[PDB]
Amino acid sequence: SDPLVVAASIIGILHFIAWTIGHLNQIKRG
Amino acid sequence: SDPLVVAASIIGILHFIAWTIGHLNQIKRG
Amino acid sequence: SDPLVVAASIIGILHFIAWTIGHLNQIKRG
Amino acid sequence: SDPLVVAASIIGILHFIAWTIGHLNQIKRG
Repeated sequence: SDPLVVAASIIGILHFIAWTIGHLNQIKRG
Repeated sequence: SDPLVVAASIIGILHFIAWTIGHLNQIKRG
Repeated sequence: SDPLVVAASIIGILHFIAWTIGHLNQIKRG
Repeated sequence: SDPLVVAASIIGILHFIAWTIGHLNQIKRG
């Protein structure tokens, strides 16, 4: 009777996937 | 009872729209 | 008592002030 | 005890840990 807080959770794990991409900066050329 | 936990949710979405900006580096810095 | 959930919120506001720095990518690379 | 809400918190502390890495850009630039 309150999936509002849980629903938002999906957003937390989601950003993680993208976080991996940004890593590209820390490797090539440095 | 107060929307204390909910209010934080608004902060979660903000990350998504901004994340799109940082992507400019990954895709092409022009 | 259950300030466990609230505590997490405090950390959320923190990421915001720092996000400002990330802007550098844009402010530099058109 | 329905640690569903707590699990989400773990994601918050994670950001901070990685967040310092990204800092490498300003604190140094080869």
